[PDB]
Amino acid sequence: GRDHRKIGKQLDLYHMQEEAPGMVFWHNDGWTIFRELEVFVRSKLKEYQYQEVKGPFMMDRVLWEKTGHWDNYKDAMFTTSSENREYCIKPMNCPGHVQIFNQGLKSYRDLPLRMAEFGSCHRNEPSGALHGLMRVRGFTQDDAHIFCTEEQIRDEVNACIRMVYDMYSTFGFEKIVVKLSTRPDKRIGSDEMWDRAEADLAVALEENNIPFEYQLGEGAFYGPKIEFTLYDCLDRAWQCGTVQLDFSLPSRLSASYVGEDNERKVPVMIHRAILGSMERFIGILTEEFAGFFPTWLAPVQVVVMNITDSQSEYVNELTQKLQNAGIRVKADLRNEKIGFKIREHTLRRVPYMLVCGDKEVEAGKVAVRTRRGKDLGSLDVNDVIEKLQQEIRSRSLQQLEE
Amino acid sequence: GRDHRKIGKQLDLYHMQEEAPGMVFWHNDGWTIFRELEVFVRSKLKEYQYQEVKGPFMMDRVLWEKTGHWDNYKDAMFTTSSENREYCIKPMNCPGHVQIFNQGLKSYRDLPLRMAEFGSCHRNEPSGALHGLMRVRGFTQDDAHIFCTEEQIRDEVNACIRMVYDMYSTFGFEKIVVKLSTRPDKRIGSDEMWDRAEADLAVALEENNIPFEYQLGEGAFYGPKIEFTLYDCLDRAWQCGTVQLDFSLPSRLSASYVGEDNERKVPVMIHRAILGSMERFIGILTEEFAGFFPTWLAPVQVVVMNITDSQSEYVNELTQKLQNAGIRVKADLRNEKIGFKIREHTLRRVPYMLVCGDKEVEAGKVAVRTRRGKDLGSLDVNDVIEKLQQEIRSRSLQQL
Ligand SMILES: C[C@@H](O)[C@H](N)C(=O)NC/C=C/Cn1cnc2cc(Cl)c(Cl)cc2c1=O
Ligand SMILES: C[C@@H](O)[C@H](N)C(=O)NC/C=C/Cn1cnc2cc(Cl)c(Cl)cc2c1=O
Ligand SMILES: [Zn+2]
Ligand SMILES: [Zn+2]
Repeated sequence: GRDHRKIGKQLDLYHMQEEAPGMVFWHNDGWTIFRELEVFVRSKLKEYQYQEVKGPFMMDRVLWEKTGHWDNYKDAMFTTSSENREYCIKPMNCPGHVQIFNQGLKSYRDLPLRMAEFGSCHRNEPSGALHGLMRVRGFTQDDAHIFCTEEQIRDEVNACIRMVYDMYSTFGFEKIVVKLSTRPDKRIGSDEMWDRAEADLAVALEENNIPFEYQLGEGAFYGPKIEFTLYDCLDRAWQCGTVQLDFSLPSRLSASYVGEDNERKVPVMIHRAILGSMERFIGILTEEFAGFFPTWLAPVQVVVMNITDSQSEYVNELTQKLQNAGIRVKADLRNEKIGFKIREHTLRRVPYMLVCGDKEVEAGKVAVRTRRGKDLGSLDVNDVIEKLQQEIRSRSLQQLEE
Repeated sequence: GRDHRKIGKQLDLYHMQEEAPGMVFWHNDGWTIFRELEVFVRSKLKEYQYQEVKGPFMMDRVLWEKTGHWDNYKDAMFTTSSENREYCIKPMNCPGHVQIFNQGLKSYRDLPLRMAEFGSCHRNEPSGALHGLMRVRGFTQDDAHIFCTEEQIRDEVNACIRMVYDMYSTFGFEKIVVKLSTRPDKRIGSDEMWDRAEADLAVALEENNIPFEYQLGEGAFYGPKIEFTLYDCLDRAWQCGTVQLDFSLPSRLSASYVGEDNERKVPVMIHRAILGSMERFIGILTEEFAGFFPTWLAPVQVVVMNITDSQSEYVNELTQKLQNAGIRVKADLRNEKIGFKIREHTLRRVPYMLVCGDKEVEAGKVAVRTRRGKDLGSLDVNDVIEKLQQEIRSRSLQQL
């Protein structure tokens, strides 16, 4: 099946209740998936030279009123009060990043400054419109903001595009639809600015040999955007990625830097998220893989199991070796038949089941079965461990052969 | 001068702002410290056999009223509304952990069930009382809840005590004061429940030769507790650790399991946090070390630097090797005097400074100096990486 709500219950990943609508309770195994996704995103953040920060959950309404989103989005925002002051719970991470940017004098030498965050966002969405991990009130955005010059825009958008396709390919998503939203009727800035900004987005797509289409007049008042729609194995469309140019917010929040000519200048801001919601993405992945998460993401990667009582100590040593090797491993030493053990952990979607009979113990080997029902044979212990490690390190979609 | 505020500005760790009172903006380098501390706690969670979960930011006021905290703490709650329903932003993670516990049938064979979370908590406390990272509104608790039988309590308190002392030791905190809070006047349970509960805490401490003082009548209505206070290098007291028994919240939130005699039993809950608050602990550590974070915690562990342009490629190759070994490393190829470079990174409190002259390139070596002003001379490059790797992975307090 491919129902994330069904699979999430079956594999004990998460649940949701009426007491907290649209907000996920991550169980151990789901939180393990979440944390590995974070680790993966972080490796891309380091690769693409992003800083990672953390901003507070709430900020004064007075500050949010200055952003120029208040009039359009006030209904979708949670608020809470303290000592005659009203605070918004953050629906976005951008203003918080500007605050960090505003600490200390910034120079042209500091640009481009790429500031990322796994940002916990809350949006007061209608309860009737909520649906599992897909449509949620509380979520974690794989967010970042690039502060750069006008001249630097193309190269930074280019880097964002690459990062998008790079990340989607890891999960097996090759069919990507790209849409470029152009100038709306109500907008800020000159027409010549919009020409350059739109052109920067289009040229950046062309340089990566990406065909796209327009979304005419669908851009925000503060700049144009690119949206990336991935397609799952059922050919269903999921809009996840976004790259949004912004010639408004930095000026609104008093962001500036010292240029090369020694003059004060306002930086351009690029908003981008690739996965979108980490929660929604996990939901998509769950259905894409039908719960058969690639080994690097699997809550339990390996179960080591004995055929009879005879191999219990061998199982313990091999389990410890896998533990030392960094693998998420469990020993199944229960007084149960080998078929019963295999069926259970197959249903739990454990990538590998390492079976130990007499002939395995005697040879210093292990019999490797996959959750797809494949028998890869009896293999040397050290050799299996190094192959498992390589499958995990490279985040491979495929299991071992034989 | 060991002010965490000052050191936080100097090393670009964090700042705070009037628009968000008592809530931290973690900058790159400060967030790196935080994440390493998180990784350290996770290693202990694994060692001590804890699950890790994440609960939602807010829940219904109806649920929070059932916990029995509402009359005592309603003024300290942050509340927000949606569709004519009031939601509390969470001050604690316990009720959310019960919600997870209540999914699926539990038995005695599942106990003890230890459920940990890095829980983002908010408490609406007087803004005037706030100061730095020590007194905040928004914080991250190294929280956990142990669901167990009455017979399992004593063993689980033992493991909690061991976890406390183990973790404090890692940071060099050996002077620990312990206080056991006994039954208050306003309490639930028979006197006999409290005799057993207080004895469970007392004996656990007695068997570990930990001396403690009683705190008469300062216990919760739902059970007694142990609090752990550490002392920094200036001999200031920091109450950080807590172990709190609870014979109330599980019943109140409809928690149960199938016992060994085939009947519904309400589990005992143990609350425990060790560091207390991640933000405050980082505050304490920053002051304890005066910015000289042990290498495993340091935002930037190594800076590799040249004398002239001649050695640039060797520095970059050496930098790449250090990065592959899992070390937070930065290259410094600037046209500046060696005394200038070494000073800047000594001021930034970078543990190690790797200097590469012509002698070092030709010989396949590197000249190592510490921020403490110790010249270790020209050493073999592989030998250095291994010793740095060991220092980081063992989380040593001392340098070479
Ligand atoms: C990529 C990221 O940096 C960017 N801010 C982002 O979230 N883009 C995706 C969609 C952005 C569109 N959107 C959606 N809902 C919102 C709700 C509130 Cl209450 C506010 Cl104040 C703003 C928005 C908003 O702008
Ligand atoms: C160890 C951990 O699980 C435990 N909850 C904990 O935080 N212990 C420290 C003491 C915690 C005591 N305390 C403090 N402030 C609170 C504010 C609110 Cl709004 C509410 Cl509803 C409850 C409390 C509360 O009970
Ligand atoms: Zn943004
Ligand atoms: Zn608690």
